[PDB]
Amino acid sequence: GAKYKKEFAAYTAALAEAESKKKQDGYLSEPRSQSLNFKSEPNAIRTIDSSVHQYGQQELDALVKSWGISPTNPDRKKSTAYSYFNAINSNNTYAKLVLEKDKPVDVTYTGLKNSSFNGKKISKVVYTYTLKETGFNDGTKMTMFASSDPTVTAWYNDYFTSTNINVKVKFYDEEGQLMNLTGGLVNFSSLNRGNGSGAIDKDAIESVRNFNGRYIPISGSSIKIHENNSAYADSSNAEKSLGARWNTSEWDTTSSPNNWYGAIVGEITQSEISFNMASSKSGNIWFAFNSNINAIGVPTKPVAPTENLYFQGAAALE
Ligand SMILES: [Ca+2]
Repeated sequence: GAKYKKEFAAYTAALAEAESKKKQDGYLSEPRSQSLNFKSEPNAIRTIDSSVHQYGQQELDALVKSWGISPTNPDRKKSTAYSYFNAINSNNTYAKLVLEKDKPVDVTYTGLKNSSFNGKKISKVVYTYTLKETGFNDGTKMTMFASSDPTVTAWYNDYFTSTNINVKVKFYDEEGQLMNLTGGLVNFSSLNRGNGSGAIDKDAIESVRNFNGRYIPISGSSIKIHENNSAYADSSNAEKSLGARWNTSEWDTTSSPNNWYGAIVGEITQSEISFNMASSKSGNIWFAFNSNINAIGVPTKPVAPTENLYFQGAAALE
């Protein structure tokens, strides 16, 4: 009725502004509306199938040490790699995984409370992680950590070499039916370049690769589209001294007004979302997958009638 009419007026007006400000810093280069609400799920229930081994803290500590990634390793790269790993492995809210090359692992989240698409409740989300490559050792194993909250999502390691992990994402309704979230906008944020350890190499790169949807570049952002539908910065977005617009600490948070500077938006185009999380020389890499897009002036799509401790904990660990 009147509420929807008012929402429609405001929504179409916002699209006209987004059109007008297309090229302005922080705005979407092509105007869109947001129909996906997948923002925060601190009460999600995480489960992993028994065919997958969820490692204990000390069990994985010992395993990673057996690979040479140890605080008593004389090699500074290896001992530094351990230090980063140890910080994430010591958090009891993450499921601890050793991914094997080309062996998919599902992480299921049920009991979702706050999430929806186009007015329809999202009850379950399933992530599928598949290690594709890593520069570490024989290239067949790497550690990752799955958050209790599916919008905080994952940390992965590269032990200051490189890692490429494929991710599938599938969303389900209250009746367990697969939902097609085509048109929904997702936040590929915090894609740092030049934010590495100075001892090893400053030019660490975090990226999204092989995205099966369509990127919407944010105007003014360091994140550009590349070959194999990949998104990353071409030079440092970490240090003003190497040409970055802001230093990392001035943009790279979930609440910063400049956080668009290291972000791009993804438009979903399929029921099974697919992308690859890729890093080099970063040690620890937080990859959050959610609808909390960093672009300015994106209205919520109206539906016509017929804060978070897991985020805080991850931010502190950065
Ligand atoms: Ca980051």
